[PDB]
Amino acid sequence: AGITGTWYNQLGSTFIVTAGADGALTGTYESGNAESRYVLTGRYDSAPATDGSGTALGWTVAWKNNYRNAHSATTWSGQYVGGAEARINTQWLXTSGTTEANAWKSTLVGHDTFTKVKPSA
Amino acid sequence: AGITGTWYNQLGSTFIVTAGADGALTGTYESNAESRYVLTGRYDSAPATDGSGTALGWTVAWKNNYRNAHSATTWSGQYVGGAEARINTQWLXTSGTTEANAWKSTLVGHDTFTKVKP
Amino acid sequence: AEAGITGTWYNQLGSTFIVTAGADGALTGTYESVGNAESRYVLTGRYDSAPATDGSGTALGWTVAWKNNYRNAHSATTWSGQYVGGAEARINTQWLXTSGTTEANAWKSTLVGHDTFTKVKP
Amino acid sequence: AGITGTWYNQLGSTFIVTAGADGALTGTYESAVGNAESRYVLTGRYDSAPATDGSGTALGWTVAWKNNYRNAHSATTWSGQYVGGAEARINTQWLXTSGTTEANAWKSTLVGHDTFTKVKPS
Repeated sequence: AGITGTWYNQLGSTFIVTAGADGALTGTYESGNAESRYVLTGRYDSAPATDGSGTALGWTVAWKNNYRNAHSATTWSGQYVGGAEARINTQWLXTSGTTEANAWKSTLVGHDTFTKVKPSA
Repeated sequence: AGITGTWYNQLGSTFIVTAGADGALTGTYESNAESRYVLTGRYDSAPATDGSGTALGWTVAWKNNYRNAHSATTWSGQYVGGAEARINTQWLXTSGTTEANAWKSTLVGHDTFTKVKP
Repeated sequence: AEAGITGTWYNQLGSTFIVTAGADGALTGTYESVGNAESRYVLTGRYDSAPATDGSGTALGWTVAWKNNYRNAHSATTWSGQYVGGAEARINTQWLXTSGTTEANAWKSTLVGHDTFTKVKP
Repeated sequence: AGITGTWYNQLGSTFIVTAGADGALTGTYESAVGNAESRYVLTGRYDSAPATDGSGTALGWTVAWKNNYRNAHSATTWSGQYVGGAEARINTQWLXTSGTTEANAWKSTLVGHDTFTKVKPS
């Protein structure tokens, strides 16, 4: 509950997601041209605690579509926090395909927060 | 592609995955049915053939019909083919927390998977 | 030349740290969760003392081991980040906290997160 | 021995460290990869009174990648623990942040993991 919808991060990328009754996340991630749209899939806790805790979840986008392939994939891990203004707070890992000699620089890390409203600025 | 099949991490877990032609990863992660969980993810279905690995990632939410830890792990990494084939990953586990505890919500670590047991 | 880093920084959760940025690249100071002694710990780290002039941030990092004369949590946090100058100067960081664990519990030894520090006590 | 000594990671970097009585780590880091040549200063902290229940010893340190030869405008922190034994090891995860503009801040930080032994691998 509450997860399905369109979400926007602080840099205005758009995460359109559906949360299925089974725990599945499915949808699209973009930033508005078709060439910038990618499939996403993930999982979320479909029976969260009832004590005030958020709902754990995660998803992946591989950065290949019909138009572009960056040979890389990002995973977001986080929790949905419901209520007045719902947010999803995440930290993410992007791994690029590398040779073994370059594997030490394969993975970037950062954090994104998503709300159902587009950001200002 | 080389990803579909059974993989083992270095600490007794088994990752059973099918890599679909559409770039999907689907499968299960275990350890016994009480210890088994659905996973889903995505991978680069057209990687480079220049010696670079194949990027990928997937998620397990730690709920099944028996147990629920109210947490989810994501793995981000690359498959490296060859005679000693491996999937090398870094992972983040986020637990559901209150706002006050959100600073201790996420563990980070790494896992290497191989096609034969440890 | 002024690095702009020396002084008192606050995150959005209470915590305060007081740092000196030495001419040799050193960061030295204290980190405190209110300001009582039992909440104060030694900080040490390093920063780039000749950053780029193209508008990029100044890379830096520091460590606090969570032991003082009063308490010992058997853990240490590192913050890795960059200072961004201006009227609203900020240090944006990602941090890792590692707790000492047995080998069996080593998978749950390290937490990760992010914090942003400003010069304005919130 | 303990933490003080010369350690090597899996990629052949050399970490020369002294663990002081007061919890200080000091020494030099020499990296086999990246925009890096010769030694760089490191400083950090460690738990100088660890648990006696078989846990490892929490520690962390930072290198800013500027020395008299090269400046990569970046810094790495390592957070981890020392695990004594027959083959003593320091297991860490690390974050490198590069100075970036605001537009590029999303790609400022790499993450990885290093394990160090007192014996050098090939």
